Amino acid sequence: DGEIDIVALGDSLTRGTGDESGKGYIGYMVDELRQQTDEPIRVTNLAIRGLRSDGLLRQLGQSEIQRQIAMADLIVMTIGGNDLFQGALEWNVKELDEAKRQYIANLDRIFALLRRLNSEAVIFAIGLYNAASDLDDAKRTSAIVRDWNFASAEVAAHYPNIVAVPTFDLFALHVNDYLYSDHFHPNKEGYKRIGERVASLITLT
Repeated sequence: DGEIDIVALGDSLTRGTGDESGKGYIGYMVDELRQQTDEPIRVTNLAIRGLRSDGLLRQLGQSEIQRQIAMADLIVMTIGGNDLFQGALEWNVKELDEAKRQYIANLDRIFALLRRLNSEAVIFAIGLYNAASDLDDAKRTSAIVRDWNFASAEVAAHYPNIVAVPTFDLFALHVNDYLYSDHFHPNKEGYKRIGERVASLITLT
């Protein structure tokens, strides 16, 4: 094809919501990839802001979407944040356990479907951060976020070339310096740190 095809999937973090410019972490990733080669780099961003893990699995069932997954030389995605923060974190442990169980089951089926459509392309599964790390309930939110990130990477470890990229430590110090006005989504600087971390994991040869 003579072209580097990047397919982006998932929720608002992959759409770039909260970034002053429209770049998001994808744009800063492409900026770094263009230091390595003059080969054209094309991005197909299929992210939807309010997407959950069950919607992403259903989205990956569309024939046109599957045709673009099979052409991908590289897959980057963020999913599960909407599974966890559906309405402010739910203070019910029974609802939280069920939401995590559905999310892990959907995530495993998402990874399997992506690998059936594309056995070669590296999948970068980007983890979650704690935006409410400056509130009184920050301790409970850090524990739940880190618990979900662990289960994410455990699911990714069951498939070849699926890299769980963490972002938790990128927002550990002075979190509001890297957050949007909603204190939930990242800002321009927060997405830049995510995109530069993902790009440094990509080496074209």
